[PDB]
Amino acid sequence: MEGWMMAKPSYVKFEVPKELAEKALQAVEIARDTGKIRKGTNETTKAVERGQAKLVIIAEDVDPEEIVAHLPPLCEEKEIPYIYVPSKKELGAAAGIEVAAASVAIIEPGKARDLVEEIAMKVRELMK
Repeated sequence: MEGWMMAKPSYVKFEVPKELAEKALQAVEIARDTGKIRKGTNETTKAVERGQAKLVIIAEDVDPEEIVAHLPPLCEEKEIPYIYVPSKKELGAAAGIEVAAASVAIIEPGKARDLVEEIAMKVRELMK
């Protein structure tokens, strides 16, 4: 019982292809520019709990793990798509802020409508 899970945080439930992680970041930027997003685990969690989130993006380098470890279980409970990206700094950047973001929620994709649906469908495959 070894593998990819050894090198990644325990809150990362699955491997995300590089290009797919790149699409998630682009969707965040597009949504930031033409739709509506929520930044940070606090807001992201609320959006998920309130059923507003269309997609949840979680950085893979957040420490301590408790900061976002509750997101994956909650998203699956609420049937809300979530995907991971390598850097919390980059996620912050995509979200339009100067500091890092542990997680982000896309409420209205705006022009990223189709991209978000693509991401959700692929992640759906992955989680299998």
